[PDB]
Amino acid sequence: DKNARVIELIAAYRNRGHLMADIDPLRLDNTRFWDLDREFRKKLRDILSVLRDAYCRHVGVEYTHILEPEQQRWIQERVETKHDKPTVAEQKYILSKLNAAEAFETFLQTKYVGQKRFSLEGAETVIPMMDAVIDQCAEHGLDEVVIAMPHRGRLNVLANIVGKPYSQIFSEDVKYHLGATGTYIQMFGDNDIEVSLTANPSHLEAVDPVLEGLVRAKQDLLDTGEEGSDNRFSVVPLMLHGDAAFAGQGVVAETLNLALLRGYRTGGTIHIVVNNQIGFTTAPTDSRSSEYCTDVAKMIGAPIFHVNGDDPEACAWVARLAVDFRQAFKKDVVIDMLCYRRRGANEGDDPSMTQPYMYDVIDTKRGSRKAYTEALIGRGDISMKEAEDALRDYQGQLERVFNEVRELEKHLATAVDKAMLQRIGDAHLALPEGFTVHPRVRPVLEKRREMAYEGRIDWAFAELLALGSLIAEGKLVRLSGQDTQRGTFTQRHAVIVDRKTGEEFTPLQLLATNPDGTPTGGKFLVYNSALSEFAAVGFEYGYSVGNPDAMVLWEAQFGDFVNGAQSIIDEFISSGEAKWGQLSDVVLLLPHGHEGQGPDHTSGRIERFLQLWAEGSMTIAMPSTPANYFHLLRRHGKDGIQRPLIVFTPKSMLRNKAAVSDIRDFTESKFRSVLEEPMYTDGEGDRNKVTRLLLTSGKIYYELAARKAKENREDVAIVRIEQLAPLPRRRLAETLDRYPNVKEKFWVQEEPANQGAWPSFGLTLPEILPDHFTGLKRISRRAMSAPSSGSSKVHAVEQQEILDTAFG
Amino acid sequence: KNARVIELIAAYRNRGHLMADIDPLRLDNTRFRLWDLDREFKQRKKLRDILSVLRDAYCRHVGVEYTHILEPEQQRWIQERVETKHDKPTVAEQKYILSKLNAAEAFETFLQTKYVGQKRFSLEGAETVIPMMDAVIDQCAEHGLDEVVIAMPHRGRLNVLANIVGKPYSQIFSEFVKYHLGATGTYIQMFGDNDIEVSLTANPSHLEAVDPVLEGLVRAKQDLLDTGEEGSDNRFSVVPLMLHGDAAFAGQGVVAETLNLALLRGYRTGGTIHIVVNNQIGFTTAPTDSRSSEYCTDVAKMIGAPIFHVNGDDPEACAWVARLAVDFRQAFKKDVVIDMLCYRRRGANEGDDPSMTQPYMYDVIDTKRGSRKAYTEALIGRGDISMKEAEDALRDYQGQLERVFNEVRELEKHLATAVDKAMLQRIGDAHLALPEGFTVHPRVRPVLEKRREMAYEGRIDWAFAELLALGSLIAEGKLVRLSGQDTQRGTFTQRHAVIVDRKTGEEFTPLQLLATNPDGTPTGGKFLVYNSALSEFAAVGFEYGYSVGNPDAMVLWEAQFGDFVNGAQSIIDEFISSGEAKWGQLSDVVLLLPHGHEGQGPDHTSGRIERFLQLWAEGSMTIAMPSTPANYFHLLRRHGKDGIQRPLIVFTPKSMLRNKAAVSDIRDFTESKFRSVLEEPMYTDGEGDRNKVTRLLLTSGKIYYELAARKAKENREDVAIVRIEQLAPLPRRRLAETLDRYPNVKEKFWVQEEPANQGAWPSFGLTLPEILPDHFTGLKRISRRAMSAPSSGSSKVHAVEQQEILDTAFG
Ligand SMILES: Cc1ncc(C[n+]2csc(CCOP(=O)(O)OP(=O)(O)O)c2C)c(N)n1
Ligand SMILES: Cc1ncc(C[n+]2csc(CCOP(=O)(O)OP(=O)(O)O)c2C)c(N)n1
Ligand SMILES: [Ca+2]
Ligand SMILES: [Ca+2]
Ligand SMILES: [Mg+2]
Ligand SMILES: [Mg+2]
Repeated sequence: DKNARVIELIAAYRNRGHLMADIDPLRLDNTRFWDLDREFRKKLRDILSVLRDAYCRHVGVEYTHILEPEQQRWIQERVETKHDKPTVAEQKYILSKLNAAEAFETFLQTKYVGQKRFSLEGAETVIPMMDAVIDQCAEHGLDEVVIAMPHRGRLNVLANIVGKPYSQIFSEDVKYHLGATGTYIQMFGDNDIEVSLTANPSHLEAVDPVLEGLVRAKQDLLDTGEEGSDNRFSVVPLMLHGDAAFAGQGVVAETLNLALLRGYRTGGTIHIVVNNQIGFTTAPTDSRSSEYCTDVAKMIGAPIFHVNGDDPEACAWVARLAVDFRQAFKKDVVIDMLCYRRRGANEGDDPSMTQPYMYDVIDTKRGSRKAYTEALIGRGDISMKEAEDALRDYQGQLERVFNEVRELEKHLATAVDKAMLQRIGDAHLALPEGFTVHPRVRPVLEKRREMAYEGRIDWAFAELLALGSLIAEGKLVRLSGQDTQRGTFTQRHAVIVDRKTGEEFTPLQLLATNPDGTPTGGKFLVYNSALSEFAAVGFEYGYSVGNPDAMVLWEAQFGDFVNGAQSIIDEFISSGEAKWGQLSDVVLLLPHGHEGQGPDHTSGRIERFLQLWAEGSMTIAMPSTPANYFHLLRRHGKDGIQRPLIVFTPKSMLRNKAAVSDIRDFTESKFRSVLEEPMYTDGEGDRNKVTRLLLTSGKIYYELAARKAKENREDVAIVRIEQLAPLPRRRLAETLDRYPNVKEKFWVQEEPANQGAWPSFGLTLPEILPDHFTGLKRISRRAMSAPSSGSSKVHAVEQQEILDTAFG
Repeated sequence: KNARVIELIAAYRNRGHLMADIDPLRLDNTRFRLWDLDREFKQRKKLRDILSVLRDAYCRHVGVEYTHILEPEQQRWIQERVETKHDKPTVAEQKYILSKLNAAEAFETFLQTKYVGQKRFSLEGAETVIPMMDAVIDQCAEHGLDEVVIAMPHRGRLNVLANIVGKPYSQIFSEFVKYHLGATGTYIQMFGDNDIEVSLTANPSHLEAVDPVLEGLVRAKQDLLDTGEEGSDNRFSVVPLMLHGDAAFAGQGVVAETLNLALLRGYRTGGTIHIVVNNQIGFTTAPTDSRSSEYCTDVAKMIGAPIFHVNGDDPEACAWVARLAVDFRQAFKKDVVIDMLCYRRRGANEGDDPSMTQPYMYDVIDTKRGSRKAYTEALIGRGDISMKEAEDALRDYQGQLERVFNEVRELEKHLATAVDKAMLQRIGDAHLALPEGFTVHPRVRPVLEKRREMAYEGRIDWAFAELLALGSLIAEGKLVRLSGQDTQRGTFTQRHAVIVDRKTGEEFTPLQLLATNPDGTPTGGKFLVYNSALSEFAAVGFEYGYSVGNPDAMVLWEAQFGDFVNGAQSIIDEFISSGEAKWGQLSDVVLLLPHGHEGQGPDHTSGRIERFLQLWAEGSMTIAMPSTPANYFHLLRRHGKDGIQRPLIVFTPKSMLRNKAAVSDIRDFTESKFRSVLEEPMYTDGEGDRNKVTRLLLTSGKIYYELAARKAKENREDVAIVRIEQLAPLPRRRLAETLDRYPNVKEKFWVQEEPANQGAWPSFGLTLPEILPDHFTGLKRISRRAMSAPSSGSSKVHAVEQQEILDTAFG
């Protein structure tokens, strides 16, 4: 019975010991806190001492929620063993990092006005902790550590972690958002590792999936990780957070949900939460519905270590333990560093206005550096002369940054050959030995061989011809989104599944090998994404940043769901180049079109992307033909320019028999930003008979062309704007001049009056081309608060009303 | 040996769910792949009996997850109810469950046969969600609760309408949007004498976005019923029943954000009952590509919610877990998650052969008999029903299938906002009417005193004007709900709606004193002010839902900076701006978006006026950027008293809060009304001559003060500055009447701080020359140049650009 009380007691400490650990350096919560010499083979006093030291000191360990027994066993074996005391050299090294952090903070708060919001005072221990992460990654012989973080302590991280000189850091608010790169050299090791920091907006947590994509991109380049020869995942994501942001931002859960996915895994992220137990003026009880700000990470069974920021030794030990766990199980580790925010939220803030108790406690708190220096003499680890030299190291570090900053102040063809089209065509039939194709998929493969040799190439095959030819030319092609392998409209079939074994076959991957048998250097990476927009779009944006030579495409189920990724569109994709000098070549594929499927299956919001656009930020397009889409993708991947491309892609037009292209359009043409009717360019049509000109974009062209053909209207011409942004001013002016007898011009669109290209075109076209578009009138749906009507019947009436008005 | 028993007990309680027979498809083969049994162990029970209890409780058709819960009493409550030998259900209860499976399959057969293009909405393989939901609602009625509000995606929605909400087929199939509309009904107990209201909220196609909307809605109903957090009783008598899909629950961030609200004082609803229809597929995507955890529900561990994984082919276990979930919610006022393991009989889209992408799963599904047929056959095998009883169950199925076919066949064969001085003075005095022994922080004491001074002597600033508007509404009996990030104090240390005791930390809400009339009687009003969690998506969704749940409430959500509201885009796009036109669902929610170019960067400058103006259509939203405190006071009072349910978008100030020119007089609150268009006081009250004006500057917001200062400095009598206070709907008549008073105007300019592709110019530059061609033909723009970001990252560039605007305007 007494031996059973010991077993229950062991479980109690392992399971719930963290609830009694002395982790809070402020001690704000008061309520928080025989057979002893008999052997059970160790004495009961020694088993309890091991359990109190492991689970109830300055580290709160949460690991019994992990479903993997080997992971639980790994943690308790390393957590319960009696650890060797750190060497005086390691203790002095930790202290020097705390001297540099505090010196940098004192300088930053004294020299400049308006920097209290960015202060790391009360949280300087994050610097020796981050240093231990990076030194441990270098010890494992890893290649790079990429950091993502908020503004708090950023300039401190650049100096004391990234190793950027003060002349670069204080040269000429944007410094808090820019990316950086450096080299970390081991102090007591002979290894080095690249350390980089990614750019981010003020939007807390939005960079989380961006970092993951950047890291995965770098991993695939180094041939490490998921799409690599080795399982080292030699590029480590180090992600910093705030306690209020980590608990309340949905992107955190979405990014955690990507951690073990074949398309998004980076072999585990090291998470550091700077838990200062405050969110601006908000208390944790108003910021989260759980004990810990880190409880979201339990979602993927990640071990969590709550650690007292006033103990830099435990902080550095947990950092190294986190790296080793990540290396052993290729899974996320979360370090909850409990600490405090010495200063207020904004400038001129008296934080005792909203938190009087916390700030009366903080006013009695001596610094982490002073506390650690005093604890070293108390423990007899350092002498008085050594403590004096440490104070002189702090003073010299304080003088150095003041002195250095003082000195700084005083101072292309996209056409492919027939053989290329035929090769991609044949690849759809070059099935592995014994592969069983599903009977409904077999005619698609055969039709693609027929299309490649005989023409009448549809949208779905043209996309694969564009990507296939890029892979054949040595390019890495990454394509992903919801159900992207098959296609939402059962049109892609980039991955085909064996009817009998379930084995996947990727026909385009055969073009990664030249006809002679040698590799091209190209690769096709095609994945079904998780049911996320924010994290998935963020990941793909980050991927194009991490590998600028990659063709990176993200596909929306319907364009209507990309508003769930608005923060990435607004904060990264559309503005990152102008704000940070950070470039991305990410493609967003947005299925768009009025077909009567409702307000959430109709629009990718063209008007919003056109509004976000400014000269040289993005390319926005709605191609009407498969070949033009093929040339758009090939130009985007080969132009040597890093700029996002936004494409409004079809749904019903995928299977429209008029929306097919000839071999000559792929082999002897280029992307055409403005398209005329084939009857004028190739046929016997007379442009001089035209008195009414209809300017349009997308699938409605086919309907307008069908009505023109039906009524035999020689007086009407339909001109297509294929590239919406930048406006193809030169081509649009020279095209329209070919119709001299035009007396009226109309912009025709399916979208309501306040949506589509009209709100920007109606204003821009008469300004950019006043001799051509003065008196431009609109034919569209009436302005609506939704992208369309909920009724198929209303849709059909409205669609006919547009065609009747155009030919009225 | 006794220690091996204790470790074994923990193993079953902690990990037993990994070996439970929960998957009705049995897709994972590897899942399932000494003498001491008769010896008694310490209560003293035999090892064989300890293990039989464990296997039955943790390894049968219910996988229980609860040892992650930090509360020992909650862990004790679950194991005491799960580890006891349960009474076998009565033949009447078993027949009742079967009639609910009969009802559900008849509806599915009818819907798939009668109409084309309904396979994507099919519940076939998941029919057991109906007897499960029925058991939730019957259990809530058993507790004597007032309402169950459901939020769900499209799968099984019409079925839910018919057999849960109880809507007649004539209403469900009328002129066959029905998959998105709200509904309300009454549930009457079969074997009880209670009744309960059952409602279903409207929702977009955007999976999981309705999740915080439901919470808001339910909280509002709870506050009306004086139950829960803001009530006399802790019954939380309005239960949220939230339905989900396995792929959407694991991948949508809003799920975590809505779970994070579960125990917050400003957002708690007393626990939600979550039902996940886990058909182990997401369109064509396998769970291993949809999530990084063993279960789709693993996000719910974040708040320490018990999780029950249950085999959907066992409707008895499904109904038992539903009632256990309601009892847990009632006992601990926390979330319960039911992971109903099932399958998707048909494909994703119409004409989909799901064996194309999932051949194995669908070869298994092709051998699966229905949940109804499986339950009828198991009851025969268990001797619970006779052959005649099974035949009568087949007759009941045929009868319900005929009934819906027959009923659908028959269906086919057919204002002043001005307050008195005393009202301003009362709100002013309330800031000094401190509780006995309350200690005011020294920096907060002059704010309270200035508000008493402002109320009596004038020079009223923006922050006090807002509190005067909300204070007077509370005094008139209105419920006022105000929230957002650091909203109690205000991001710009300007509000102080809640003041904190310097010595005890106790909160004091001065405006709450206005809920009591001077005689001592209640007004019926209340001030509910909260600091939100660091969420935009969930918080905006919550406030939208709150205004839907209580249309007579003044509901305001405040952004830290307007620049962060894009994190709530799905709510703006799918509910606020479009809910009325799409579902006939109305909301009077106010969004306060701090906006203005001050050099604080591209994430501290714009609430994106151009995006809200683009979303706008006649009668959907009111969009405003007031320039004076009194005009903001009248905007809020008109919004709350106009008797119209329409969202209001307000672009609020940052530096203009403390601008001494941006102050108002008592008479502006006492003898005025909201002005959509504002002229310069020199023309309305001064000795200015409107006839001297040849150049007219049309503008909105804080830049007015800079333009007015430049005019006063250069003594420019030839320039007038007209303000558009209400951006949407355009104040066409007031704008036309005002411009008509300046007859010698030869040039007109729209002046704005925002880049040319942003602000009000993209819509105004197009609309104004069309709506008023005699006034705005030849309208020119003065603004920042078009940008890919809301502004520059440099304060220096900002300052040069701002001066360039003022120099151009007076050049
Ligand atoms: C997405 C987003 N929402 C709101 C803000 C505004 N904001 C800036 S600091 C802050 C509180 C930060 O809390 P926390 O995460 O605990 O970090 P800390 O400042 O304490 O290090 C907020 C809400 C923001 N920058 N981003
Ligand atoms: C937010 C959002 N993103 C994408 C979609 C498109 N979509 C429709 S159904 C589906 C897969 C649904 O998976 P699941 O949650 O498991 O539900 P199920 O259809 O299996 O019941 C998706 C991605 C959507 N409706 N909402
Ligand atoms: Ca490019
Ligand atoms: Ca109203
Ligand atoms: Mg914090
Ligand atoms: Mg599913």
